Amino acid sequence: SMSYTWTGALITPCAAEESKLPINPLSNSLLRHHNMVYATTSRSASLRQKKVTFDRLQVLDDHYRDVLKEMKAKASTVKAKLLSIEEACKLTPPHSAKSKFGYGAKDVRNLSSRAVNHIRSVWEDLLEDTETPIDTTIMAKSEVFCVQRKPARLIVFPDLGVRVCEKMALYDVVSTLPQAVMGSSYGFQYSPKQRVEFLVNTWKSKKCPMGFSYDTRCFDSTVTESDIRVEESIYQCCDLAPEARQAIRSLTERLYIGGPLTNSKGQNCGYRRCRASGVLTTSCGNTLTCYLKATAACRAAKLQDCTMLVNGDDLVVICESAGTQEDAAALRAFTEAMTRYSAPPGDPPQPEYDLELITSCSSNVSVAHDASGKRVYYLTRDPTTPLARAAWETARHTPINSWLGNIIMYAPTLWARMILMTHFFSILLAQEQLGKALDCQIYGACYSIEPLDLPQIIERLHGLSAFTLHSYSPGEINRVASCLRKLGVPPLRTWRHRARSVRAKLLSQGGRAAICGRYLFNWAVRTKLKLTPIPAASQLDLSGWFVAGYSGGDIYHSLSRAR
Ligand SMILES: *c1nc2ccccc2cc1Cn1c(C(=O)O)c(-c2ccc[nH]c2=O)c2cc(C)c(F)cc21
Repeated sequence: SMSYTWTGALITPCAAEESKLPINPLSNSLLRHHNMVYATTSRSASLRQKKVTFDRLQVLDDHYRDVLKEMKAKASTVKAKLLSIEEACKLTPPHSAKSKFGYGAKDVRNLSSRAVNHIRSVWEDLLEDTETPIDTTIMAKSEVFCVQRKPARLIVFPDLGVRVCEKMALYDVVSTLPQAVMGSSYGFQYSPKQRVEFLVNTWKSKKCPMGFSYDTRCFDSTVTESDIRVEESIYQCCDLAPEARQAIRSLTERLYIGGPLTNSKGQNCGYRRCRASGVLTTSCGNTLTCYLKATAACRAAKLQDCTMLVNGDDLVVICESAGTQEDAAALRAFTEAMTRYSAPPGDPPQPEYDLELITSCSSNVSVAHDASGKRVYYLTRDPTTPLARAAWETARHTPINSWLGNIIMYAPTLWARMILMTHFFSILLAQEQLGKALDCQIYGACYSIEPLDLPQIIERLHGLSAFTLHSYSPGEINRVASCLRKLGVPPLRTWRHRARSVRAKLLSQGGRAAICGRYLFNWAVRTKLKLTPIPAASQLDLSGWFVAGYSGGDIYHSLSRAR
């Protein structure tokens, strides 16, 4: 069937859309080539619509059926809880899209009578009605990139009342089932340090390793009705409350498999028969579907001793090499099997014999040295998109601060330490906002974090070595330097000067600011301060940070205030 059908009504914006980076002194201090930075808008939605619309042909075989039964046997060990309306309300982000039914995210969080009554009515409707398609809104996503343009991605999501119901029926399932089924292959259970440990150990565990990333083109569009019912068959193996079983059955047929698309103006836009990006099951469903297809395709291809690592549609496989020619042929056999399963490739996969050459989750393993000179592996990435987005977030107030999430996840990197920490600490200190909580996203869930808490967060995530790395790889330094020239970012010497300046000011303030000066900016001085374990690090409640993925799932993981 066709992934989408369209009526001809346009994908519309709900307000004026900004496509150009503003010319602003604070953003200009970070990046001078402002014309290279853009944001996608509804103006390119028709180009995306063409790319995402196609017929799917899917053929399943014994390897697919065998792997599915293995997955269901593991899912059969799970007992999932139904969340109360109150618990599900608390998981709603404060800025989540308002309902069309007279209330918004703040009313949900406050347990307002109108919000709670409506959510209850939506829940009862899921229990009683197993067929009526649930409405969804289709919007063009606003995302920032550097030139060389990408058309906007399309986001599809149901009303706020339905989103709260999805949490009640499935939040516990999507949080616990993926690890029970996929074990060590489930990417979202790892912090960045644990992910690099798993990749390095897996690589080294092979006699003669070969690895590859597999890029599925327009993955959400390749997900078929059959895939979404297979995914439901795995969820149905859980022990579930009867109302949760019915809600999952009703959501599967009424929402997850497909449904009508409405634009921001209320016009009938078309019909979806593939994965919606903005529902609670997208991350878990994509991961399960990708894992299932790839595990079966590994068997079809006769790849030896595979270890996969999956996060949504992002897949990396590390295996035992059978020789150069044999590996090349086996990878072609894998791609053919994936294509039969409706997971055709974007970039054709290539065998890699060096762990550092593999990009998975847009990141690569690199090496630096700690204060003792010992090798430390860590994950890095090309900093172009992080810097372009940091420039946009400096010029405009954005709902999510990607710069803050990038400092958290990429804290050991040369670019996050020299550029991102320096830039934002300089601005926030001048604005007396170092202690002001900001929203960021980790594995798709929203968190409210004070920048002054970064040292203990980084210590917990990455270890104290994240504050002592030096002697970065020539390849990594070259990639950063080239990026700075391309974007017009001041050279590293300028960043060191700015860092020494903000470090002095932070130390002068005492308290949490002085801890930031000591740990975050020790790289900027010769006269190193002593770095000891931070008392706050061991008390941090990081429960729920690296458990599961929630991209598009409308999840907020920070604490709810008592009433
Ligand atoms: C990686 N790749 C993905 C592809 C498709 C769907 C999901 C998915 C998830 C990842 C995991 N991952 C994320 C992320 O956004 O979930 C991040 C990340 C970066 C910056 C801010 N917040 C984040 O969560 C990752 C960082 C690193 C170093 C990873 F190895 C994996 C990450």
